[PDB]
Formats: sequence, C-alpha cells, structure tokens
Amino acid sequence: KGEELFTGVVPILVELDGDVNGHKFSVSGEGEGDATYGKLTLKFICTTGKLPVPWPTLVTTLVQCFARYPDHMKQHDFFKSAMPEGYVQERTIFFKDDGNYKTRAEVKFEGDTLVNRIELKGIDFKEDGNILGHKLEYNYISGNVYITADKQKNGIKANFKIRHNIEDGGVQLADHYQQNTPIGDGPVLLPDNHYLSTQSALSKDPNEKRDHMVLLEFLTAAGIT
Ligand SMILES: [Mg+2]
Repeated sequence: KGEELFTGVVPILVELDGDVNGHKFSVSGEGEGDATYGKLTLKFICTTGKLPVPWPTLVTTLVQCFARYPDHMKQHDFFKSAMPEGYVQERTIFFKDDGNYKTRAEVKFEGDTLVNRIELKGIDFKEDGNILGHKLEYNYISGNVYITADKQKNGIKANFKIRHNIEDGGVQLADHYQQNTPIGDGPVLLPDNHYLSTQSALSKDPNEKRDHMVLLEFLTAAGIT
C-alpha cells in the first residue's frame, strides 16, 4: 500500500540539526525522488552559515524509500511498506581513528511530500583529523548497504562501509550501523538479506554563494537472484 506512493516523482524535504565537537549547525534540503529509477536529485543548504564538517560526511545521513526494488524483490522493500506513517532511521557512523556521528531521523509523508527530519550528534573528533581538518575530497561516494530483518522491532538493520577519498590520496573509513523501525502500527515487509547498491555524485551550483551541496544519487536493491 505504501508502495503506491512512489509510482511517480515525489517531492522531498530534508531538515537536519547537528552538533559536532561544540559546533551547532543546520541543513535544509529540497528535491525530488523517482523510485521507478532509484533516482534522487537534491540540493542542501547550510542555513547557519558555514558547515563545520565536510559535506561528504553528511551524505548518508541527509531516504532509502526511493530505492529501485526489482519487481522480483518487491516483497523485500521495508522502506516503502512503512509509508505513509514512516520509520525512524538511526545510525552510528564510526570514522576510523576519529570521532563518531549518532543520528536519529524520522522519514514520513507530510501530505504529498516525503520528509526526512534528522538530529545528528558528533563526538570525540580530532581537531586536526580528516573531518574537522576538512581534508576530504568532494566528488563521489558509493557502496552497498547490507540489509537484514529485525523481527523483534518489526524493522531492519543495516551495515556498510564508506571509503571517503582524502585530498592527499588516502581513505577515511566510515563504518555505518543502521536500524529502522516503523512509526506506525501496521504490517511491514520484513526482508531477506539483500543490499542497496548506492552511488552518490556531489556537485555545486555555480550561482549559489551559500555553503551547499547538490546531490545526484542512484539506489538499487540487489543480491536476490
Ligand atoms: Mg584518490
């Protein structure tokens, strides 16, 4: 039933409040999603001035309900099944040899618009590390989101590793642990193990002088034959 909500282009709003090593900031995002093609187009603006962390570190936090699930896998799409009431998405993201983000989001429809409201807390970051030192490249992120059922919470868990390109040539690893639980009381689709193949392309609006990120992203479910 929630799947019916994604047959066309859906407007998206993202609102994030964050606190990382003593710096509070906010991000607002707007765009649209077309789950038929697993396609997201989003623009994010830091509304408090300059972002105190690199934009690439926020991509995964800033709507997996827009994934393209192949027809033969549609019974494994937890995310859309929870709609319109939505789900809570929580993560801990461990930046190797550095701090961590803990995030909590509610993803739900407000009328015809899919809304992602997030709070983020970052702690134990190194002042001269890759994150607070702004040493990460701005280009591309990709990975496989490995999803498994969480029957006890009528939801899912997921885990994945992001390799953030460092300006010197190296890698900043970000290990993601994820839990999603439905907001509503109704049945959801509890999936077999599978993954979301995700590719995010980061760019800038040449005319935009606010601190911002333009994102073109594709997300496709896979791993069931
Ligand atoms: Mg490189």
